[PDB]
Amino acid sequence: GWCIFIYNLGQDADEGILWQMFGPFGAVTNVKVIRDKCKGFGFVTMTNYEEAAMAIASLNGYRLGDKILQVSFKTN
Amino acid sequence: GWCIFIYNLGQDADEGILWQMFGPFGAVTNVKVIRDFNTNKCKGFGFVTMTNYEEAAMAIASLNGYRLGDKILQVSFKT
RNA sequence: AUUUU
Repeated sequence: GWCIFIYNLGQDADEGILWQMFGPFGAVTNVKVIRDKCKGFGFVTMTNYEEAAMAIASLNGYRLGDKILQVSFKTN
Repeated sequence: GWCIFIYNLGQDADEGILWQMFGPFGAVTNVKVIRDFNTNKCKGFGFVTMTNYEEAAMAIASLNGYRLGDKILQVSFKT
């Protein structure tokens, strides 16, 4: 699948929130919030390149709570 | 969208399992595990909502009769 | 535990 990196999750962020945000865009096979409390970021894996691109183009810049998310294809 | 009923979840099932099971089939907008309010245990069933009829049907056909833990899932469109 | 907690 295609790995998506999401920055600016809040300290209380949970996997639930990622599923709820990305699920509506296409097939999602995995989500993970990175923790030490959340470290501020997490990942989602989507099967279909086009749907991943949609989720990314749609959710980058989204205000979650009162923080501005950064969403993009994961880099190495 | 299209509401899917799932029976034979375990007592400690949580939303996470419904996402993992139905997520790979297409757009899922919502999941819900039904619990007994007074024990907080799962009553054995849950609901998932999928946007696209064909993808919901594919999820239903692939998961119905499939094993989760020691149990056989029953998956169908909600009545 | 069979169709909303």
